[PDB]
Parts: sequence; structure tokens; C-alpha cells
Amino acid sequence: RTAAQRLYQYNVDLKVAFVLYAVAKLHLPDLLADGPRTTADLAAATGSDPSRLRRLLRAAAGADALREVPEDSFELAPMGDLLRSGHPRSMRGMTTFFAEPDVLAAYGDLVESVRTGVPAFQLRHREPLYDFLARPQHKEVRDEFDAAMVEFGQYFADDFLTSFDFGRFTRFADIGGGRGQFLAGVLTAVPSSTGVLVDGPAVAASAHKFLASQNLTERVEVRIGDFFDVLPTGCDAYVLRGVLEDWADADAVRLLVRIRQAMGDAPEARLLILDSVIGETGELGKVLDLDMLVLVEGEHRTRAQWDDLLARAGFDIVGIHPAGDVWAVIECRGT
Amino acid sequence: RTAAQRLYQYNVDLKVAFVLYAVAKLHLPDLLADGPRTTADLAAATGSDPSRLRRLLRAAAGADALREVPEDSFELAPMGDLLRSGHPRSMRGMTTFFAEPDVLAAYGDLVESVRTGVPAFQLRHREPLYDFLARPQHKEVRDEFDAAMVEFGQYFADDFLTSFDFGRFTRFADIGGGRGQFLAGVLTAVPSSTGVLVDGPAVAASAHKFLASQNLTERVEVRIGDFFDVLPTGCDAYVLRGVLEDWADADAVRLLVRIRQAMGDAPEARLLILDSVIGETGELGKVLDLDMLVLVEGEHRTRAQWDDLLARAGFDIVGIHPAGDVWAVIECRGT
Repeated sequence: RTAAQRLYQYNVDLKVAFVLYAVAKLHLPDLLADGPRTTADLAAATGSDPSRLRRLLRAAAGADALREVPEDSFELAPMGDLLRSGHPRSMRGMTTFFAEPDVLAAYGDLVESVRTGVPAFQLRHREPLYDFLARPQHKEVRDEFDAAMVEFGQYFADDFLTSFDFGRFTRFADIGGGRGQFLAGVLTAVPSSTGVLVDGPAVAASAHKFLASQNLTERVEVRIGDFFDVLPTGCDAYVLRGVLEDWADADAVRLLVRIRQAMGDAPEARLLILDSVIGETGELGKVLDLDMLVLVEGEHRTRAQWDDLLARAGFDIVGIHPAGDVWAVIECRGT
Repeated sequence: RTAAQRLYQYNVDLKVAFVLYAVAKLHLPDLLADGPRTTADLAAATGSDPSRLRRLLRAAAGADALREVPEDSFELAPMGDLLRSGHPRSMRGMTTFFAEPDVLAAYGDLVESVRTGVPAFQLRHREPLYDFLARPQHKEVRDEFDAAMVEFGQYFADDFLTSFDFGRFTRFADIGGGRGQFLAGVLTAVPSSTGVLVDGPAVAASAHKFLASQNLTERVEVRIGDFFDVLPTGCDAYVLRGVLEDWADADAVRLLVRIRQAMGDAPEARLLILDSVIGETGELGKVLDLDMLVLVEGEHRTRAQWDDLLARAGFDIVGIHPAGDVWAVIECRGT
């Protein structure tokens, strides 16, 4: 409650974060998936010093990730179950990626990033994040990052759907929608509606498999190619979900112009931009901007900056509806 | 509440930890000690890019360390105030030390440490922690470490003084009591009592000054030298606080035997060992053993281990009294 208690608790939680990271990297949650195991057993299964493994496992029990069991054994607790790779709603991705040595070093160079103007990660690894992860030697970190993004989408799904009336529209078009995670959530919450997925040839296979797992193959048209090419026409709702952070103004205007030409003169049609808006985000949103500062070159925009771009594309802002403590839906009208 | 919410929150509090580190390293709290400043001013004062400093400062505001103030300015919130070096109840030490690159890298190597058996810090560094800190090139981290230890002592002070009856002793002997922090606390709780501070010459001057600032100079005898020589005789309470943690068995026994013959045969004289006891600590304590695993080679002892050690020195455990959720007072009696 007091400031002193809050500072001391941040120090403690920092340690728990490392504890959870190590438990996940040793695949201890997966080894425990079918029931309890002894320290000696888990030692042989991980190649660890039994005495120091026990101390790590015990810390994990202290943080309520595992529970201690008779005959010097340990067993999964609810929080530890979520750190299994196989769990349908796993959160192993975010627990491991952000505590990885290469990633953690970047958050360490936060001071020099503020002083220089260069993203900390690029300052640290002499290369942008997406190029770093593209290397074969960093595949394990890449998969964890990929999982983290899926998990953030899962965590914040309800925040969007309960903060804007998507039920007004019947034909959605997600530009840069990836595997179609967001499109799936909207089409599930809005019956009898159809969708269009627009993205590059990278996630094409991932989209078809994920949509099939949701039985939405019939309701979603997957379009693969450049944005300015396969952009669909005749949709009453267009969605840009965090894909303008890494665009120049000149490039974003052309995209927004192309979108304007696609939705026609339909007065009920809308462009929906999903993003964190500077000055109109919550306290949590201000903290999360740290991620952008450390990892990438992109940047969130203010309302005034959004109005500038949209006006040059023939758009006006109807409102910026809050969607939880971080994100918001920027509702845009034509003309 | 849910396991999912707790996991996401550890991810967030991790980012906050880094924010507070960078804020403290830039001495922003100290720069704001006398009132609000604009971003531009703080940019020139720190040699920072204004654009990215503002985002960092805004994040610190989100985490309730600073406050945003009209005309692009910031000032101290209560939590940020405690991150000033000059604050009487400062907590800058613990907030900076555990996020230093050399220290953070150790908590990252927690997996290899568990796998190898070597303390994590000594895997990435050629020297143990204290040898490392002793070097002049690491004075900045050395000073944050010492502050951290003072802060933890202040944070857990009441937990000891309310969990054990120190008031039934009249002469205290703090073996390895540093500058006299603990001894000072006890003497304030027992108005009619004196003390003997036993420690090396490393902190002789530090101890004299602190005791003078507490007006305890006439109530505490400060004995400087090797433990096995300057042990006072006739004390009815002997205190060992965080000493035998890194002493070997053969070495610890000798020290315990020397204490044993200094107590005489007074039936009420006690040896009080303050420590975390494996198997008899709270969930927090199980987590904090991580620090021992990462930083140093020493280890906490179980009750049976303490029994066996004290047995060879002619002591009996009267009881192990819980002092909060981490520490305990081991009350020992001469057989």
C-alpha cells in the first residue's frame, strides 16, 4: 500500500520473474505434466545438481507456480500449468522471451537508448529485432516472441470486443491481420458475418490452419500479397491493428487513401484503427510504451497526429473509444 | 486473481523494474528534489534526446514514481522520492543494484548455475561477488549494494523486534553487527540495557559515527579485531546475524564453541541466531533464497543441520521463532 512496500515488492517480483523463466527453460512444467516427480528424478531429467535444483523448485513453489509434495516431490500449480508449451492458453511465450539474456540486455541499455535516440535492442545487437530473430541460431527466441504476440492478443481480446459495437458491421476486412486471430474473435462475437484477411505470404499457411481450427474457412477470404494490390472492396468495416507504427507518413497516407477508395461512398462504412493513443491511454499504456522504446523503431501517435494523416486521406475521426487501460478503437468516417 | 492475470502482471512489473532503474541511474529523482522541471530542462541536464526522455518519464509516471505536470513537466511522486540518495529512508540501493548489467546477467544464468552447481555470478565473472565489488572499477555497484543491505535491514527491523522478547536480556553481544544497526534497534526497544559490537576494522569508523548519531556511544562497547580474540565475556545474549551462512562446518563450530565458553553457566543466557531456516520459512523466504543461489556460494541451513552443528558446540535449540515470512530467531541454550 505504501511507497516503501511497493518498491520492495518490485524487487521481489523481479526475482519471481527469473524463477519462472528458468523453470520454463528447463521444461519443468512439461516434465510434470503427467503428475508429481522427485527432485532426484527431475535432476536426471534436466542434468542438474540435485541440491540446487531443489532450491529452484522450492522458489517456484513459493511463487505458487509449483506445489511441494510429500517424498521430496513437486507438482504443477495453476500458474505453472500455463507455462506448459502444450496448454491451449499457454503464456510461456511472454514469460520466457522478455527474460532471455539477449532481450534482457536491451532493457538494460535503456539509459543509453534515451541518450542516443537509437532503440536499445539495435544499440545492443547492432541490428533490428526482426533481423536478429530471422537468424537460424535464434529460432528458439523467435518462436517465443511469436508465442508472446499470440498471448498478448488472447489477453486483450475481451478488452476490444466489450468496448466497441462491432455488431454494427457485417463484412470485416483485417489489413495486416496475420493468422486471423482478431478477425476470428470478431466473427465469433458477430453471427452471420463474413471476413477478409489481408496479409503477406509469410503467414499464409498459418492463417489457413488457424482458421480451420476455428471452422471459419467458409466465412473468411484469405488474400495474400501487397496491401496496395489485394485490398478488397465492398466492406463496411476496415481494421488496421498495430500496423502503422512502422510506416512513414507518406506511405501511410497512400494506404489510407486506398482504403478510402475501397469502402466507397457508404455512409455507414468505417475504418477502425486499433492502437495505443498518446495522451489518451491509461497508466498501463504509458508503461507498455517501454517495449517500443527498447525493441523497435516505431512509435505511437497522438490524436492530433492521427487527425493529420486521416484528413490527408479523406477521413475524419468520430471518436477514440477506450478499450481497457492500454488500447483504443479509433473510429473513422469517410469524406 | 487468476493465474493468467498474475503471469501478465509479472511481465508488467518487470518493465516497471527497468523503468525505475533507468530513472535512478539518470539521477532524475535528485534533479527533481527541489521542484518540477520541464522535459527540455531534464534533457539538457541528462544529455538525453528530449523525445525519448519524455516517453521514459511518462512511463515512470504511469508506474506512480513521478507525476505529470502542466507545460510538459514532471515532479516527484512519493515512490520516486524514496529513490533519492539523500532520503532518510532511501531505497535507491535495492532498486539499482539488482538491475545492474553484471548483476542482471547473473540472474539470467540461473539455469547454468542449477545445472553446474556453481553460483551464477561466478559463471560470468572470474571472481566471487565480494572480490568483484572490492575493485575500484566497480565502486558504483559496491555502493548500491551496501545501501541495499542497509535498506533490507531497515525494512525487516520491526519483524525481529516484535517476534522475539529481547526485553528479557540486559547485555547484548552483536557478533558481526557491522556499523551497529541491529544493535541500535534492540537497545532502543530495551531502554535499560547495553551492548557490545564485535566486528572487523573495515567498519570501525562507520560504527562510531552511526552510534554517535543515535547517542549510543556510552551504551555500546565497540571491539575491533578477529572474532576469536575480542569476544566479550558475561553477556546474557549473543547475536549471530548472517555470519555462519558462508562459514564452513569446521570453522563455524570453533566460533560456536568460543561463544559457548564466553556465556558462562548462567541458565538464562542465550545465543540468538538470526537467519532464514530451510523448511521453516514462509513462501517469501523460499523465493529470496534465489539471491543466495545467484550471488554467493553460501547456503541456509535446515533445523537438523543446525541441531548437528550446535550439538558439537554444546548448544540446544530452545525454539525457532518466526520473524515475519522470511527470517527467524533461533534461540539456543548452553547444555
